[PDB]
Amino acid sequence: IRSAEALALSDCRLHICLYYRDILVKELTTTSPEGCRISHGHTYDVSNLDQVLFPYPDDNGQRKNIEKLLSHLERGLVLWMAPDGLYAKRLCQSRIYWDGPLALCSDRPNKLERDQTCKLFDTQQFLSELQVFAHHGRPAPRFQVTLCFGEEFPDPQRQRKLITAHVEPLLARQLYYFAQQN
Ligand SMILES: [Cl-]
Ligand SMILES: [Cl-]
Ligand SMILES: [Cl-]
Repeated sequence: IRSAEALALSDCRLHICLYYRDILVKELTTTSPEGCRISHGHTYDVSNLDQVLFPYPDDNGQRKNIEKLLSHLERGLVLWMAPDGLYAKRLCQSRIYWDGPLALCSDRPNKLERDQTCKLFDTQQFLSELQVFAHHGRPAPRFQVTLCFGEEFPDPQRQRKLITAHVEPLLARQLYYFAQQN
């Protein structure tokens, strides 16, 4: 019905944040409709997906372990927004834990199967959550995906998980922002 809502619903862009031990080390908005791949090291092939590369870690302290983890993130993780919603495909050797709107607490821990497409966010469910928000004012609809690479919990020797990501479809962010203006 509203043409601004149609635009948001049409948008395939993802907002992505990468953390090394709970420190922001990278933040971007994807531009490609085909999706994006998060990985370690340049790949010299043809691909219509955005290449999000893990940045070089800081020299101090946990560098050796992060590097080992990065070596299991070479092939990386493919993410893309369909009209349907947000999809994920793990291609890497490193295990990938996720939390998000399609996840349960009973289902936890939530792991991405290698080479298997998993759906992390669904637009119809989101629109339903968005309706509940519009009527009652709570709760905020859920649309953030959380990813940890390699670790289900922070190591005994370390306070934080080594590498974490945050993914938001801009579609949800903008629709929620709209709903807040009223
Ligand atoms: Cl590309
Ligand atoms: Cl790579
Ligand atoms: Cl890998």
